[PDB]
Amino acid sequence: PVDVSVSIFINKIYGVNTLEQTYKVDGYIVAQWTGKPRKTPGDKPLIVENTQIERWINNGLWVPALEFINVVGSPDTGNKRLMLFPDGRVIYNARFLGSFSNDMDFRLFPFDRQQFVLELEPFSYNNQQLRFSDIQVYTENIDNEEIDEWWIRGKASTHISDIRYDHLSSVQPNQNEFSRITVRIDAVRNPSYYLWSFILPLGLIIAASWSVFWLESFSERLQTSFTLMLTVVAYAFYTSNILPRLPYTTVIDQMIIAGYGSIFAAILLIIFAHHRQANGVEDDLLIQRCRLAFPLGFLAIGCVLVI
Amino acid sequence: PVDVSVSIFINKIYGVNTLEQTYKVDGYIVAQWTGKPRKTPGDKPLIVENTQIERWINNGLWVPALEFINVVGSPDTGNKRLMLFPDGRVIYNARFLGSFSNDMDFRLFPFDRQQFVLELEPFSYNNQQLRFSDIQVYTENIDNEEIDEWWIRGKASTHISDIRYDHLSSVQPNQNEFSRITVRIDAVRNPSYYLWSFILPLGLIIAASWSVFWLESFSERLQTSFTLMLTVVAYAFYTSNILPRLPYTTVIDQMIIAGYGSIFAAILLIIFAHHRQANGVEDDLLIQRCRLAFPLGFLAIGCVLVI
Amino acid sequence: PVDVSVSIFINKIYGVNTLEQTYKVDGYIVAQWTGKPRKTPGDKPLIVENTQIERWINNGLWVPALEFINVVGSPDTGNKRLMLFPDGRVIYNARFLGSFSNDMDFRLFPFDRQQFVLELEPFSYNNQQLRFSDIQVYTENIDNEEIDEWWIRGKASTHISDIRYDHLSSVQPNQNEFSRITVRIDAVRNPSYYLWSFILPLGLIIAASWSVFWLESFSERLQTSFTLMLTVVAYAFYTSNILPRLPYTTVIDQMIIAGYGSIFAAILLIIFAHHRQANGVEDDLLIQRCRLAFPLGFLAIGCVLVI
Amino acid sequence: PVDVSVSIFINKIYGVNTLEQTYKVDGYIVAQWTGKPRKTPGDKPLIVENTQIERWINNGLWVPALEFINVVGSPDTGNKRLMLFPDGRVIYNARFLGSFSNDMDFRLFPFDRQQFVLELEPFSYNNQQLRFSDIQVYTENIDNEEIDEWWIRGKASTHISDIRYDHLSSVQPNQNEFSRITVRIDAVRNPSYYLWSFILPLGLIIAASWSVFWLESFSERLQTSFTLMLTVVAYAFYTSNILPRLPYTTVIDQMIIAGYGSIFAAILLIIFAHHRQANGVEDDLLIQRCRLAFPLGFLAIGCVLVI
Amino acid sequence: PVDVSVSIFINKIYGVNTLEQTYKVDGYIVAQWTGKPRKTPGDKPLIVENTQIERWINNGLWVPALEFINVVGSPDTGNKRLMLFPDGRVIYNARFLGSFSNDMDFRLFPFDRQQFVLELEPFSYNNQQLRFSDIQVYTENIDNEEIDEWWIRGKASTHISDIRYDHLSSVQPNQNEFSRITVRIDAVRNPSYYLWSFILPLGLIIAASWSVFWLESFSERLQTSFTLMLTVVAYAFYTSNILPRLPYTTVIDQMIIAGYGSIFAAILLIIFAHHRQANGVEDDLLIQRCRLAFPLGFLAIGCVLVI
Ligand SMILES: CCCCCCCC/C=C/CCCCCCCC(=O)O[C@H](COC(=O)CCCCCCCCCCCCCCC)COP(=O)(O)OC[C@@H](O)CO
Ligand SMILES: CCCCCCCC/C=C/CCCCCCCC(=O)O[C@H](COC(=O)CCCCCCCCCCCCCCC)COP(=O)(O)OC[C@@H](O)CO
Ligand SMILES: CCCCCCCC/C=C/CCCCCCCC(=O)O[C@H](COC(=O)CCCCCCCCCCCCCCC)COP(=O)(O)OC[C@@H](O)CO
Ligand SMILES: CCCCCCCC/C=C/CCCCCCCC(=O)O[C@H](COC(=O)CCCCCCCCCCCCCCC)COP(=O)(O)OC[C@@H](O)CO
Ligand SMILES: CCCCCCCC/C=C/CCCCCCCC(=O)O[C@H](COC(=O)CCCCCCCCCCCCCCC)COP(=O)(O)OC[C@@H](O)CO
Repeated sequence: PVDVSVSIFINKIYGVNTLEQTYKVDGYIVAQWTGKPRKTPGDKPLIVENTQIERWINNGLWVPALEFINVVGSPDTGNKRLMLFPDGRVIYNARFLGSFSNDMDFRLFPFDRQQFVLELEPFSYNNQQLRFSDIQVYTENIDNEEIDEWWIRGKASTHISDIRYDHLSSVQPNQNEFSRITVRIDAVRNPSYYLWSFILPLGLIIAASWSVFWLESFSERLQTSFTLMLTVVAYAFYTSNILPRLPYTTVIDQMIIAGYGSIFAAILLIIFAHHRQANGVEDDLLIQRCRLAFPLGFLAIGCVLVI
Repeated sequence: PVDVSVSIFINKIYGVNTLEQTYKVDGYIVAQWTGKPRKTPGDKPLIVENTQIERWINNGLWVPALEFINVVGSPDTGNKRLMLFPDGRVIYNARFLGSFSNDMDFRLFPFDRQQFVLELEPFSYNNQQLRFSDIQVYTENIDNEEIDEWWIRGKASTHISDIRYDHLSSVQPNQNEFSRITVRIDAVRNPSYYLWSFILPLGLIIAASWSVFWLESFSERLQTSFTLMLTVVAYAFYTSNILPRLPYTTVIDQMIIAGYGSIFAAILLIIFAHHRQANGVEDDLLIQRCRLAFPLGFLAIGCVLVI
Repeated sequence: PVDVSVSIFINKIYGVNTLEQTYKVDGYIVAQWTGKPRKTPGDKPLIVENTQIERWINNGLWVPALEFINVVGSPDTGNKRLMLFPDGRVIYNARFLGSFSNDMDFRLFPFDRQQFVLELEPFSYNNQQLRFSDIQVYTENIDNEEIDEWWIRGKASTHISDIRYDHLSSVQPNQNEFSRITVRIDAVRNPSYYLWSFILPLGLIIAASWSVFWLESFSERLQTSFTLMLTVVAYAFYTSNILPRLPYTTVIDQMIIAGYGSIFAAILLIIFAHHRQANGVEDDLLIQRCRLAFPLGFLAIGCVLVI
Repeated sequence: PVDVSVSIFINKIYGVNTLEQTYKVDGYIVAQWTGKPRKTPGDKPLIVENTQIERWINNGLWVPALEFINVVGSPDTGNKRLMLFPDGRVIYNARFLGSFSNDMDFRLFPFDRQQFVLELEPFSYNNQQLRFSDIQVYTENIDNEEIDEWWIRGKASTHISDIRYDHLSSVQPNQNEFSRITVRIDAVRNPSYYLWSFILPLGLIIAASWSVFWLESFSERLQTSFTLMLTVVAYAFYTSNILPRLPYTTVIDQMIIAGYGSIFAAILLIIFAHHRQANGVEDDLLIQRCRLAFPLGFLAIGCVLVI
Repeated sequence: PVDVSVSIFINKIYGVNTLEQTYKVDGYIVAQWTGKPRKTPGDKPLIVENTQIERWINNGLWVPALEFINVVGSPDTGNKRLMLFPDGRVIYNARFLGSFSNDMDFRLFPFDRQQFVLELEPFSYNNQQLRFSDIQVYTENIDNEEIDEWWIRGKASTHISDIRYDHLSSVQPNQNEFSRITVRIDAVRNPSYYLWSFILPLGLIIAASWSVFWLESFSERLQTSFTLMLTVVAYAFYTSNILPRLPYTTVIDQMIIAGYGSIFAAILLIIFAHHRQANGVEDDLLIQRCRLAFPLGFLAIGCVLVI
């Protein structure tokens, strides 16, 4: 098996689209192997640019096709270059733009922590014909940066493994195992914009919802409660386009559902207070003094939603 | 007829867009047949990569064109590979990305159950010239997964049939029947996000709409009813972009229309109560005690909308 | 002139985008003519697949280029095939996806009735060099179906005509007339979703707007009228993205403008009733008994907006 | 210099996107020049279709490349054709689809008046090597039509000029002047949809805002004013997506800002009336009789915003 | 090293998309170097158009590939041209459309000031094989213009530097340094549309929020405060799509958060005034005379948010 030595240079990560869990990676890939010696013009390496490589592949040069496994579409290959040396070794350099995809887990949404994965694999040659020796990843352009809201933490992890395929088992009986390269980059979401735009106003709205019990008139309490319900419905719409649509419940989601529960609890409490009159002559003191109990225990419910 | 043996490997299903009823499938297809024996370099199979196959087709190699019938556009074919054996058999491997389309029936919308269909067919050769022997489908990467809200249930069904075409009947009189492969995957929608985001708030709003009859003042009842109508109109907008636009009525749709009916029924009931005065001195007791009847029977109406 | 015999097979119509009045047609086109006899391998017809046809056109085969006149962009030609017979006749089969455009008249918008038109024409050869003999259209896959909200009614009309061009009159003096094929399919919009989503709620809102005159307090009437105006403004936004923007007035549009007129008429009537006091001691009876006149005549206005 | 005689045929103008000030033009271009005489098959002109022209350019035929200067992207060239005559003259016909751009001035927005410009220029040859003799424009398909809201008024103006370039001055010292063709089409916006959808409701809302002074209770006046402010905010959102975002102020914009000013003026006037009590015993007569002054002078302000 | 002399002509800058911080640049690039002398037809320079250059590169002409480093995608290269002179020098002219990206800092958002950067670099040749002599930038078409809201101030800065690469250090040990060209254009945002559309209405809403203390009834103050909170929530939605989502706080953002704080402060102040009764018989004078203190100090807070 011929030993290819990959080197990936990440130029920028951008376009992190949490709705579909894709992200666009731009960069360069440099593969390098050693073949039979050849005669080049002079004693110097020869550079073959894009759309000329095909004239060399037709004449019989061995250039393998490396593909990105987790790409959504096909990578927008820009320029490509092939450097041939007189001593025998070949270097294939190419520029890629891709929309890669990874399994993101938005369980802790504003305080999220994901990782961006590049998976690279030969398309045709198993590990008895092509083996990856090593990979370096030069992620120096995005070492400690803030792309839009993602801090790129630490270095980039690399790994070389062997993936066994089964749809090729009938056509390649006992040799259907392919060498694979994985590159992982840890990114932490910046929670500031959500903190001052989606959590502080919801906290103020929920506290104001608690503040309806200071009224001494029942009808005004009902109309006020419905106005607050309308405002919470406005935030129900206003948070819909932020993140995709998942079985479980995020942090902003808990605040929205807690706001709905607070509005409904206040409405039912004032209805029950209006119905609390046994003979219609008794007034209410203890159930309208929930201005200390209804907030505080609610905060404990918030603790249950946090931990 | 030459016997082709297809094998499809589904890599991921994603981008399930219910508005247009398309879905994107990414994967590999491996066709395989047997031709005349040939002399290859050594005693080993020969691999011909992408953009080299054309040099072999020009010289006279028989490679059929398989097409996907239910595709919206053209499949984004990435790499492709052709393995030729000395014993005679040929293997064509290719990678596809496609936006396929199927007839979806959103009658039970949050609790939906659809299936994703791949239909594959030769473009030029009828079943007297090309016949599909079998198909295996290796859907192991998405066996029991949750792509975004779709559980992929069970294995993948496969079928081989013969489709007879009529626009080719004048050009191919008695042989216009094409062999076809169908692949079906059963998927069940995950109803959780709609359950806690589109059904619980509508239930609370409808119950609060029932709660307007506890007021003892007519004008406040009217103004409260109009505020509730405004909130239900907000959810009328808020549910518009979820699913496409169909003649029949889904589950969230029934809740919205039931909310409109509840608001209008309450308005007409309080107007009729205000008009119920025969001489202007009589008050109302029985028609304002609908706080047990107006909810409960409405729930029975909900049963009619469920079953 | 050589006699081409076209046959079009419509596979599906979808993506009917009323904002730009385009629609996507997917299908196959089969042209067929007769040339000089030739020697094929054996006594059997010869099939030339895509990207091989060019080797036959370079050697001198006559294949005309048929274009779609009313296409927005260029048709996404998928596979194409060329069948050559020993007796002499040639058959060109191709698969197209196109975004076609037609002049749509949304005067009766929910109860609309449009037709989808395909116009096909040789690009280079006038009717002294290429003449269309006939066209069959095999629209059997969409014969009586419901694509999203369009019932496809009846069969597909076909027509063959001659279109005379003037920009080619200086370069082709007396022969600048091109044979053309037109295919028309009649489609009727399904009005159900608009009926239960855009007309019933507007009717309820307008009737509730009529219901403000039962109040006996002037200030509450004004505040109620402004709340109803806010709701009608919400539907003014909610109907904006449904259909494009036209000089005339559709059916939902009339309901929106009628709602605005009802709100303003009620406001002016209650202002005039408050000003109706000649000396400030007289009350109002007849002008507040418009609860029978203000609805009913409004319905007559609706008749004027219908017929 | 060789004399090219261009002839442009506009097929349709559509997709007029005022946000980016682009518009899509579809049509045909027919260039024509005279070269050396040649021998064609027979005594008849020879037609060379698309993807065959390259075989003639490789052998040495002179075909110039005409480009569109003001295009956003690259023109979607469909079919192209080359007619060669035995007497010597060559005719190049091509079909284009382009997204052209022009400097639009939306100062009078619903009653707008723009013009659509096509600029055509040789890419390589200056006017000492290629000169445009004349241009005809056959805009007969869109002569007096209504595309969506644009009336195409009159004929199409044409012009031939010489544009001098400076980045080519170092590489072409005294000959860097290129012949250019300009085509201008005058279009007038159809103001009807904005008239009945964005000006009549704003007029009704502003007049209703004037109508708050008829109330005799201060708190109800304040709450009514805030409800009207909420409605005007709804139209502030509802008008945002219509036209792009410009330093100056359009007609609908003036109505929105005037509505804000009316709400704030009414609020400040009722606050000042409540504070107008010198000793707390005096009531207000003259400042609450602004029901004739506050509308009328406002209309004069509208005149200032019109002229 | 061969000395290339680049000259860039910016035709238009448009599509400045602040959400992703890209901008589209359209223009021409003219590279020029000197090679060995050659024999051309006549004594005149020879022009080689697009799709003909490849026939010259195959025969052995040295044309380097210049790439744009900061491009999002691949530049839409339109026409390209190659002028070869008998004295020996070669001129490569090309037309580009690109979506370039730069690091934008929206700290002072309506009064912003960014710069647009073009970075150009050879793809294959280091500065021992290709060196940039100089660059001129002819930005005369956008010298002092207003594209949509960006004034292009002054001339265009140019710079030539050497960038050292590390992923090429293992394949090119001591020569991995590439010559680079940078072009910077200073642009200032036009703040007018935000001034009259996003700051004046927020100022009026905040001042009206201050105006709630003139009421003498507690329940009406609460309901009024909640209505104002609903309006501020409407502007919270209405400002979301203007600029991307950043850790820090812009100018409109400060106004929105200040509005929320004003609503909550007024609610807490009126609750504390209602609770201020020591025995329930005392009224409030000083804490309701904050109509001079609550605005004025708030303005000082605004100063803290400005400076
Ligand atoms: C003082 C009185 C208080 C008034 C009460 C006010 C009302 C307040 C809200 C109450 C309901 C609480 C619902 C909150 C939902 C909490 C959210 C939640 O449960 O999380 C997910 C389920 O979500 C969901 O099904 C959403 C469930 C919501 C559906 C509501 C059903 C509850 C019954 C309600 C009937 C009416 C009330 C009856 C009272 C008499 C589980 O994700 P899981 O980790 O498994 O990963 C998924 C896996 O697929 C990952 O691959
Ligand atoms: C106490 C008093 C109560 C107050 C009443 C409050 C008001 C409450 C709403 C009432 C109307 C109910 C409408 C609900 C509509 C239910 C939805 C429905 O019917 O389903 C679809 C029809 O939808 C539709 O046409 C929608 C129909 C709605 C149009 C409204 C017409 C009803 C008349 C209304 C005139 C005014 C009232 C008059 C009262 C005096 C049938 O799909 P189908 O399976 O065939 O597959 C289609 C096929 O093409 C698949 O290929
Ligand atoms: C009890 C008192 C009642 C209160 C009144 C309440 C208010 C209620 C609304 C009233 C205005 C009615 C406007 C309704 C507009 C009806 C819609 C309409 O007229 O249709 C189109 C014109 O639209 C339009 O210009 C829209 C016109 C609306 C502009 C408003 C101008 C009317 C004057 C208003 C000044 C203020 C009132 C003054 C009262 C003192 C004609 O398309 P047409 O077939 O030609 O094909 C086009 C061709 O280009 C196809 O190629
Ligand atoms: C009875 C009391 C009445 C209450 C008052 C109610 C409030 C009512 C509104 C008032 C403000 C009026 C603003 C209306 C703005 C009018 C719109 C306008 O002026 O047009 C553009 C400027 O826009 C703009 O800067 C918008 C300017 C608006 C910014 C507001 C500043 C005014 C000060 C406000 C401070 C608070 C008030 C203080 C009162 C004590 C000029 O384009 P120009 O042709 O140059 O081409 C551009 C070139 O770049 C083309 O290439
Ligand atoms: C009379 C009584 C008055 C009532 C009070 C009314 C309420 C009014 C609002 C108050 C909170 C103020 C928050 C305003 C936030 C100001 C905005 C701000 O601080 O700027 C950014 C932080 O944003 C942010 O974290 C947003 C922070 C907001 C989160 C809120 C936490 C504050 C605690 C609140 C708990 C409840 C109150 C408790 C009172 C008892 C810093 O960017 P920085 O330059 O570093 O570059 C980033 C780097 O990554 C660039 O690469």
